[PDB]
Amino acid sequence: SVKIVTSQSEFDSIISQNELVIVDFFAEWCGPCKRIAPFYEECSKTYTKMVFIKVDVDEVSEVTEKENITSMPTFKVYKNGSSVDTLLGANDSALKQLIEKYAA
Repeated sequence: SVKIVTSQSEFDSIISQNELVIVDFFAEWCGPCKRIAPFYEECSKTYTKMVFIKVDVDEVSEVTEKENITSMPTFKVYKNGSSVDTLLGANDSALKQLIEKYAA
């Protein structure tokens, strides 16, 4: 069950209240989020060791600046409340290896 956080501190909170956290920084006017969600769902039930959340850039622009988000869609995994890895382009297979690497 991918988690959607609508707060800036709540976003950062999720990052710090867990060892490893994976977030899909995305936009609502994009299609990949919808196309990447189906695979993301599978990843969420096996990779449950890793916490999955969703943070939009429009609701909390401050979040974008906090993580220096330049490209999109971007998938980043956070360790000890810090950025640990980045994945460009919402790809089921690409995230598969990225999510599997730290989560699997």
